[PDB]
Amino acid sequence: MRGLLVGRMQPFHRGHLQVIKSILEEVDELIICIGSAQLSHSIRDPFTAGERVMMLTKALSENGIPASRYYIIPVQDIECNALWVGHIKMLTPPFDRVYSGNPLVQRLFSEDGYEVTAPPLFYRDRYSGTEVRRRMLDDGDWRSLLPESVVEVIDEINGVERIKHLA
Ligand SMILES: NC(=O)c1ccc[n+]([C@@H]2O[C@H](COP(=O)([O-])OP(=O)(O)OC[C@H]3O[C@@H](n4cnc5c(N)ncnc54)[C@H](O)[C@@H]3O)[C@@H](O)[C@H]2O)c1
Ligand code: NA
Repeated sequence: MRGLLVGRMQPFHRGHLQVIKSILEEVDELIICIGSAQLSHSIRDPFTAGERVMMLTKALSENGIPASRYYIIPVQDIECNALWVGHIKMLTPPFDRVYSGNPLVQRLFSEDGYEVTAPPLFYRDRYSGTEVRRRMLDDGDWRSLLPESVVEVIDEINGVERIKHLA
């Protein structure tokens, strides 16, 4: 029983972490696709896919979730939304259920015949990439929004300096 979760993870935050843990209570393995893998260095998508692979790896590891329970697969975006479900399928192991709070993702997988679950949002007003990046830019408390392993990654790659320069 394998689930699928798609997210840009810009950057991976505590909301992503909560949702993943609960998904792991109902599936054996979780495929985690890092969407928009071709985008980096913009205010909306600051981090490369590879930096995001590291954030994920360190966070899940820090929280003791064994690697054999999930897959991390970067997925570039494509021009045709009508082909995107097939694009994900092509790049991943087979899966039984899809988890997403994104309307487009929900609708595409639904039209393709998949049951889609929209888990309850964990602290939706603070746990969002938008809020994290807004705090990094305006000097607010972004660190408390992310697992500490992710903050370490962001420090090592000079993420704040990057985003501020870009803005
Ligand atoms: N044609 C295409 O190329 C196409 C079509 C559809 C989607 N996509 C890609 O899908 C990706 C989009 O993922 P996104 O925008 O939803 O990323 P995101 O990182 O903002 O959200 C990831 C998912 O994590 C969960 N989540 C996030 N915050 C949460 C919180 N506080 N509490 C609980 N759960 C929470 C939700 O399931 C959410 O949909 C993008 O890369 C997008 O480009 C591509
Ligand atoms: Na994000």
